[PDB]
Amino acid sequence: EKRWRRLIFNYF
Repeated sequence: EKRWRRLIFNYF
């Protein structure tokens, strides 16, 4: 994952 979920939440 690599905190990917956070990158998606921040991106949007």
